[PDB]
Amino acid sequence: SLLNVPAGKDLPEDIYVVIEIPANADPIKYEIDKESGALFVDRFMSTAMFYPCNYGYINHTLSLDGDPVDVLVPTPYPLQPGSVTRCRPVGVLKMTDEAGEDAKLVAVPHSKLSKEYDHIKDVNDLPELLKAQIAHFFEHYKDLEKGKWVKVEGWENAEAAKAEIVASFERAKNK
Amino acid sequence: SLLNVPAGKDLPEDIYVVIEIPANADPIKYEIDKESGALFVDRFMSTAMFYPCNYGYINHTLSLDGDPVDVLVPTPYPLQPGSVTRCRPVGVLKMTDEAGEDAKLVAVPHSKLSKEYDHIKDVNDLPELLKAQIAHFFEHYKDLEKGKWVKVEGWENAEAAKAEIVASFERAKNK
Amino acid sequence: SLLNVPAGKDLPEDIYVVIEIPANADPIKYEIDKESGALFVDRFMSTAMFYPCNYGYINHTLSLDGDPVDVLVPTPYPLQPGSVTRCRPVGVLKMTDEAGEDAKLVAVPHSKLSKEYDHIKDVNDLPELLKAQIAHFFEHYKDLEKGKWVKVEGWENAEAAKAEIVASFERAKNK
Amino acid sequence: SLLNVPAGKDLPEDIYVVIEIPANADPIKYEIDKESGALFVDRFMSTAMFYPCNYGYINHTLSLDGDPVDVLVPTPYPLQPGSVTRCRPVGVLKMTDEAGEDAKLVAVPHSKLSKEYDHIKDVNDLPELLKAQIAHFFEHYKDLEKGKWVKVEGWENAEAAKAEIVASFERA
Amino acid sequence: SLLNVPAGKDLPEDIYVVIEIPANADPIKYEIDKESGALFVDRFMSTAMFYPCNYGYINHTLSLDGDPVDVLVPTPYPLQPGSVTRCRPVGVLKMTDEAGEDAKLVAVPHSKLSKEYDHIKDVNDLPELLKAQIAHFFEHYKDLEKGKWVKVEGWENAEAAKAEIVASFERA
Amino acid sequence: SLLNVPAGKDLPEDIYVVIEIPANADPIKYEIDKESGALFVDRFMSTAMFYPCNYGYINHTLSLDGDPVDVLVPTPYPLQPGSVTRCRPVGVLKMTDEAGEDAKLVAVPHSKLSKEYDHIKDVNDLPELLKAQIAHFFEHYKDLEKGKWVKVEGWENAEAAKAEIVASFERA
Ligand SMILES: [Zn+2]
Ligand SMILES: [Zn+2]
Ligand SMILES: [Zn+2]
Ligand SMILES: [Zn+2]
Ligand SMILES: [Zn+2]
Ligand SMILES: [Zn+2]
Repeated sequence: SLLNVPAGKDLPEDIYVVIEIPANADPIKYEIDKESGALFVDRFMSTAMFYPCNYGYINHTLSLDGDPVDVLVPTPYPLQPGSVTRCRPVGVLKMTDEAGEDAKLVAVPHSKLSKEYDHIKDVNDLPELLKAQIAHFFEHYKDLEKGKWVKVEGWENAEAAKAEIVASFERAKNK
Repeated sequence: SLLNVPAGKDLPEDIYVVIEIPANADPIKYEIDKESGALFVDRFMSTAMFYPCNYGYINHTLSLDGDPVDVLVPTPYPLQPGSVTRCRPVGVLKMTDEAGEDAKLVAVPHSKLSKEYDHIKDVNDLPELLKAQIAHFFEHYKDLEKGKWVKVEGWENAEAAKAEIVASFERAKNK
Repeated sequence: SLLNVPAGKDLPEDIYVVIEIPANADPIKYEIDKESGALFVDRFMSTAMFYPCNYGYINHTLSLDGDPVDVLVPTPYPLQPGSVTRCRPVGVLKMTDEAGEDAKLVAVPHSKLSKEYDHIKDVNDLPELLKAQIAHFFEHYKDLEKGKWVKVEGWENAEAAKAEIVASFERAKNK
Repeated sequence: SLLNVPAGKDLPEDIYVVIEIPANADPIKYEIDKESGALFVDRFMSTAMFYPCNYGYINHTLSLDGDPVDVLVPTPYPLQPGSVTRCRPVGVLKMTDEAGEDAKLVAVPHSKLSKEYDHIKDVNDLPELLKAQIAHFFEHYKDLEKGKWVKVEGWENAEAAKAEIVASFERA
Repeated sequence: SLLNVPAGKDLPEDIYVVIEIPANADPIKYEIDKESGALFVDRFMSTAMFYPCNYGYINHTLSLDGDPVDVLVPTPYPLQPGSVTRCRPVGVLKMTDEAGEDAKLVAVPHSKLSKEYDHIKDVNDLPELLKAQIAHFFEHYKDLEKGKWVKVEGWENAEAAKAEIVASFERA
Repeated sequence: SLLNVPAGKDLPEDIYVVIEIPANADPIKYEIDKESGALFVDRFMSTAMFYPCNYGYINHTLSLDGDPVDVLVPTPYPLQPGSVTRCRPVGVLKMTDEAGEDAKLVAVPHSKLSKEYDHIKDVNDLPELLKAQIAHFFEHYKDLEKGKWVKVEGWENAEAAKAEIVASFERA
């Protein structure tokens, strides 16, 4: 059912993000199980931190880590885990962990859901506070997980985010 | 999965309502996507208003607008989006918008879920405050959406609500 | 989708519990519908009580009452109804109601989700307060439901809980 | 501040209830400290129960047990601990406990706050569910506290509640 | 305690707003009782609406209607009723109602609490959505109270808001 | 009201902590204003972190920095800002920051509120997770405030916490 959600109506400008974790929520790290399509509790986060945006993935995408492309979606109110939001990518936070590079895309609600993010075209239009919060969160959220750590390279633009979407959409397509 | 929820055990007295939006919640207007069966964020409501009851639809029904029949369900506590409640229709709020007539049925929890609505047989048994809140909500909730408005005709009885259920159940059945 | 959730990765030490009702929540008694797989509102609980743990079931199990095996899962934060948690059984509360014996297993989050329950190997490792709360809840929660009551026998160990899991997993398997 | 809240505008028909505990809330039993006037955590409730209504007291009253008159107030949404609600008494639940007799008044929001309770004149106009819940709650909430118990004796009417208010206003 | 909160550190550019109602909260209209200083439930709102911002007053001010100056304060998370927020006025919404003229100031968190509102100097720097919501909220929230209404006249600037603060500080 | 809360019933073993911030709550840093006694919004926290325990102070204490003694209190459910909890000190976390040395006491609910913390006699009886979270929280929560930092030095025992309470009680 979540397994049948499209990657988007018009990828990569117009995508759907399947939400796993709300912004500002308790430290329960939910993940959609690939086989069942169900919402699984993956971990109880150990640090006293919360995701600054809603966090989820684009369906029918395959990152180089073997999981779908991760996305953060700011909204005026937290979303329900398992809900799906139509959005437009505007940027991407690049980083490295105990297993190679990682990226966290950022996408904003689509103009048909709200007009309040229309002026966010690219990564520099986003509030600097929000960006600095996101960066800080990912550097530190796994600090108390044994054998796990993260370090942040920096922020890239919407074109780079779209390229990640496309490469991973094409990579999942090709077996 | 929600796609496989019946219209009811004994339509139109005994129906199931698939809940999309809780009573008294943040202004996130969720809708179940017809193809996928998933819970999609349709809009971030622009007015500072909330639904006075839980709001959802009856599955396997086709209104003249092309969507399933909408229903409001009062409960003592807000319900989870994506949950399904067995109820009994008691009434219907008629109205017109930028696209023709619309109706919002009202149904109360079934006696097997709670005895507290048993005395609500027809539309005049409902609290007048609740009715006036519902009417006011629908007149005003789209006031700040461009090219959108609503105006309310009035309240009709349980027989009329059941007729809407039946006509739309039969209309979906017939291709 | 919840219908396709396994009983576990390695039953009966390593099981999945499909959550229906969060700990410390409003008195809405949700149940997963067996046919549809959807989350149904079964009852509005009449007593002013809440479940001391999250409450759910193990999929692909058949108790002697005809329903899957019920499980309580303590967590540091309440879980979302419809989510799935990997856990390890440590005990079981035995009791009788208006229809024969019943058991409520207790299982703790699996070590891959959290290290905080690792020291809970068997039923006596659980906080005595929590146990006494669970026992009291089940004795009294149906006190105001007509023709319904419950009485508690006592607590049995992890081996007994695992035997219930196995017997009901094998019972569902065999038509 | 809470120390200076009136017992009421026109006692006993028109009173103020200082709220200590919301309806449907976590099992934290707050109580206003008499000396300071501050909101104290009195207990973490041991049973997995919640108060069916908001719970508090009428200021400037003293019951036989030396504490102010206790009151339950139903509202359409839970109230903030430390807030003060204008209400109209309608009933009283009589009980005994480990310390002896006890009484809990029930009062509904005053007509100037809401019309929704205008029809509740007396104890029997309250919903049967809510009454049954309250009785059950008080019967069982101390079940897991050693040496503490409650036996509910019964309900009494709005005249009975008003009489308690007056008598306890005078006692203070 | 709330009775002893200053009007501000450096009125009218630097003020304190006592909060009565959170943004996005249940429809319970609290109001600080002038005599006691306690948080009273004034009304259960009849329309299914919520305040777009936190709402409260500046202490030691008196408006022509005999009540203190009312203020809306946007914050990134809702504030607790009875809490006090240091802010900077930026605007005012002018309206009339069943009692006559009314004005609601808007003030943003002071730079020492957050940098997020530094760029809001004047009424037109506020988001157009939020302004439209506030106006709509005040236009309609009393629609289901008999004999009560509001017509919004318009917005005025930060100088206008400051002038109201000063004048009302003096009136008290 | 909060100004008149005792330091404790039997300091330093039996104290009262005035709560400013709940465990697991939105990133709003409230602080009781010393002059008024009212709950002020001191800051909107910039990092996406939450306090692992409820946080507050002991009234009628003064630390070397001129502010009252700070205390963390774990509870099974979060407490209301402005509420007062009877607890028993067990430990203290020592740190330094942009202003110099700092210390945060840890105290657990008193046995009359709950038996759940009776077994916690001293710093090492606290759960290792909670201790690690607290340390991490204080290490990082000011990471996005310019010119503000914390380096955690270490934990000290229940005797050390009691000594701080006494010394700071005397300083006031
Ligand atoms: Zn939260
Ligand atoms: Zn709400
Ligand atoms: Zn709850
Ligand atoms: Zn609650
Ligand atoms: Zn809300
Ligand atoms: Zn929280």
